[PDB]
Parts: sequence; C-alpha cells; structure tokens
Amino acid sequence: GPLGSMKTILVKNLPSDTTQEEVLDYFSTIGPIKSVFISEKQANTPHKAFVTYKNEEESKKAQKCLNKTIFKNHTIWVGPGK
Ligand code: NA
Repeated sequence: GPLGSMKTILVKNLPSDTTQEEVLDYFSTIGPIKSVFISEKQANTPHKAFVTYKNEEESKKAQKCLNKTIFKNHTIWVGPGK
C-alpha cells in the first residue's frame, strides 16, 4: 500500500485550502477510506488528492456519485487513480 490499483481514486480541482479531514469526511459517505494524500501545490491553484477506499467497489461508486459534484465551490473531477 497505501494505494490500490482499483481502490484509489484521483480527485482533481480541489480548492487549495482543502484539508485531509475535509476530503475524508466528504468521500467517506460512500464507504470507508484507508488513506488520503493531497498534492502539495501553491495556494489559490487547483489541488489534487489520492483517496484510497478499503473496498474496490466503493471506489467505483465514488467515481459515479461524486464526479462533477460541488465541493467548496469547485466542481470536482473524480476518476481512477490507477
Ligand atoms: Na505535488
């Protein structure tokens, strides 16, 4: 680990102030999450995160349910992280 080929999603277009806990809380509504890494980037530029679910099926559900939803004013893009 900590990532998994089908268990990890990549989330794009997060606001720069997003915290790991905020990501955890939002994404864990789909299923339990094992880890969250947020990419280190300049403030006021879009951020990315890798979110790894405990179960592959829940990763797929997050892609379906949470892609192009609004998170802190941003439309987030959710897909396989591979
Ligand atoms: Na980075």
